[PDB]
Amino acid sequence: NKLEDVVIDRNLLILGKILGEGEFGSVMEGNLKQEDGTSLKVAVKTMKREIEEFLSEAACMKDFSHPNVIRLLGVCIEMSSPMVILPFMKYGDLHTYLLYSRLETGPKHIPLQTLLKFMVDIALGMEYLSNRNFLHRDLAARNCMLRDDMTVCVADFGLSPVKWIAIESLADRVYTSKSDVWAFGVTMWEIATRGMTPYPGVQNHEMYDYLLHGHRLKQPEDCLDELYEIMYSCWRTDPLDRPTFSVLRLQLEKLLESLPD
Ligand SMILES: CC(C)n1cnc2/c(=N/c3cccc(Cl)c3)nc(NCCO)[nH]c21
Repeated sequence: NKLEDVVIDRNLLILGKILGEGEFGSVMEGNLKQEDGTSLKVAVKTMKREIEEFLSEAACMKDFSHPNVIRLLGVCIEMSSPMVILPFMKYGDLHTYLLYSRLETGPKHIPLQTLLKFMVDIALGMEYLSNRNFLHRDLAARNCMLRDDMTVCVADFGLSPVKWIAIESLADRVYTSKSDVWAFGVTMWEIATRGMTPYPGVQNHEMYDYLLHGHRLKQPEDCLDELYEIMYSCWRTDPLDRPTFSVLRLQLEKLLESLPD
């Protein structure tokens, strides 16, 4: 009964062209009409019956307030005869941006300093979420968006991927914010490599055993050992040994300082 204001009136909302389709749902561009009278550019995620439970998640998420975490604006429901509403991000997802940057006509070559900023942002977003005791469960560069001012924020959290999952979750189904810390390490690598799929040579079905024998992602070509140490700490076998997001965040910030201007 309480979280019912999270719901937005379907006619306040107008949908446009499709921006992508995964097996789950489809993401669309649209316009949301506001209190102002003004309209705001939004992105609309669709998915597919004990449903109340889902609504509470959106209610929770709506409470999130951090510049490095996306703000869910509300939800719509077209009656089964459910769509989440998020601010539109014109620069798109971080993964596709890294790839574009390796091409002419696309964004200039991202220098090291900017690659670190990217990671700091995500570290910060995850710091905040880890404090709220919120478990992400799908962190990857494809799920990090670029703001109009080139800030990175975290998106797609939860909503009900093998190469991003930590050993213990792969094995026992267990998942804690340390498992997210594992995903973050993989994400960092994605950025260091400017969009390589993790574990080249290793097929998905081999992943668990490849990790079980203590094998990790390899160090990228011209990567500082410091940066590599940091990402590697994210994948220590015991979750307890892995650093926390606030421990990580500060390491990246101090490293960024260490680099020339
Ligand atoms: C659902 C949330 C996270 N969201 C918010 N904005 C976007 C988004 N924006 C853009 C921006 C530039 C080009 C395109 Cl195709 C989509 N794209 C996507 N996805 C399309 C490519 O990954 N998702 C977006």
